[PDB]
Amino acid sequence: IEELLRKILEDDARHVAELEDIEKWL
Amino acid sequence: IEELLRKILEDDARHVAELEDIEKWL
Amino acid sequence: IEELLRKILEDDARHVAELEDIEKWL
Amino acid sequence: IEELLRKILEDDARHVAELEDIEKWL
Ligand SMILES: [Zn+2]
Ligand SMILES: [Zn+2]
Ligand SMILES: [Zn+2]
Ligand SMILES: [Zn+2]
Ligand SMILES: [Zn+2]
Ligand SMILES: [Zn+2]
Repeated sequence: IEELLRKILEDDARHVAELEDIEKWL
Repeated sequence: IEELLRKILEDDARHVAELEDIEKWL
Repeated sequence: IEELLRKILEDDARHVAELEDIEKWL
Repeated sequence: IEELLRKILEDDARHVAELEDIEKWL
């Protein structure tokens, strides 16, 4: 469970960065 | 941008799946 | 913990729907 | 679209925060 939660956390951190990039580009 | 959004949404679909399993294990 | 996980799951399901909408609109 | 993306990214920032606390409680 801890490893799966860590990876979801990782994904969401990355999603924040990606979405901020997309906001700039739009 | 469209491709990147697609990847992000595929991640969230996977997150639903993983969170649902984590609920079961907990 | 279960209630917090349920709400994250909810959010991600909604995010899938929202991102599919944004893909259509783009 | 830009406003909706902003809301989605704010959610993911909150998800990081919630997942981090869940890791601590677990
Ligand atoms: Zn995310
Ligand atoms: Zn997610
Ligand atoms: Zn499952
Ligand atoms: Zn999400
Ligand atoms: Zn999320
Ligand atoms: Zn915290």
